[PDB]
Amino acid sequence: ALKTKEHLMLAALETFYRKGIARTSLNEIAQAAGVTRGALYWHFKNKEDLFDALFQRICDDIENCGSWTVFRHTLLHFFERLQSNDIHYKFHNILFLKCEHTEQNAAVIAIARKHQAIWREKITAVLTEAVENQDLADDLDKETAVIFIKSTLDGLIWRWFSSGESFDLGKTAPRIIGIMMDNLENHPCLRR
Amino acid sequence: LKTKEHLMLAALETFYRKGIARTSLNEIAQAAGVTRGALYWHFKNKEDLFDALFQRICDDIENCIAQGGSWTVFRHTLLHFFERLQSNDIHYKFHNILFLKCEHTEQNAAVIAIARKHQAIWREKITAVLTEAVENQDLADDLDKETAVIFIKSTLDGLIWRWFSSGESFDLGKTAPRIIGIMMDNLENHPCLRRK
Repeated sequence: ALKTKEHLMLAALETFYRKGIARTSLNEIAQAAGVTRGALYWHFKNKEDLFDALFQRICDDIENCGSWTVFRHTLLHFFERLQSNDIHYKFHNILFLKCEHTEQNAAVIAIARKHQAIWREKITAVLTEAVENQDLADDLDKETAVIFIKSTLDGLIWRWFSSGESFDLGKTAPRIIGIMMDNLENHPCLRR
Repeated sequence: LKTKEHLMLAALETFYRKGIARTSLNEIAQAAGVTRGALYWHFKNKEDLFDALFQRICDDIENCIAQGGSWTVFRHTLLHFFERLQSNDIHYKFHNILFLKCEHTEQNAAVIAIARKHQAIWREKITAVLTEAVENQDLADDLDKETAVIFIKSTLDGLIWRWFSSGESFDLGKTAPRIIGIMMDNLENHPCLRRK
């Protein structure tokens, strides 16, 4: 039963990746899945639900893989998987490059915003554990730190996709991550 | 030419409302209050209007950099970029369009090609700032210039993306100077940005 839901969302992933989210229709997804519109509707009422499910599959894969070191490993595995996992590659390609913030995509954008809030809470908890464990300074500005972490990671992703993958992500990401973590631990501009 | 600028801002406003892919030349002409023939005389297609907007953005930046040491000027230029991103409607709308309303589809392939040309321009300009800073001994002689440019663009693009994509939910005036100061400290001191 989970295989029928998976076939439809992967057909959605393929159509989104080719046409973008705004121009993708339910009929195209159903056609690409080789199913009827009614069969698609049985599992997913709309593009929002397909995109949201894609978000959950990405987050499930990440979570199914001390605390400050695990975070570092998680960031490194994330960028490796962007190069080796076709679903993670295409999903983030869609999110950053094929998902325009227009009124037409408002409900898809609302789903994306819900997942940004979730990443925010997960990073904030990582920082909290690192502070109590003395991996980070007691006067760390956690709010600025979260913005800093997300901006660093988003910049590398956006830059990699928008450049047409014109630089080696396997060599670049550990260096970007290493500088980021050094800044979080030591740079005074990230303190209250 | 004031007739050309009227057309470019009609394109900017329509791009900002509808996105680049869904905008048609007729809508731009209509919004500018001119005929399709009048528009085509100055701009053959959406790409060239987008290209002209890119140039106005670059002209604005260069006519302000024209106002000690080039490395300190670079700091000011970066700070001024994010300030006008928040205070100048043309710079706000254009970069909003670029990051959030310009999807990388086959339909937009020609627009994307224009953007790629201007990324190459920014890359060359950042490389020249880096070359000057090394020659002025503001940056180490063994700076990895290739990684540093990628590093600079990634830091700045990430902040812009984050600000727009979050719905401007944090204070850019207070956040960008911290980000810039850290970025420039890393370029000056961090060993990961060295060739060795």
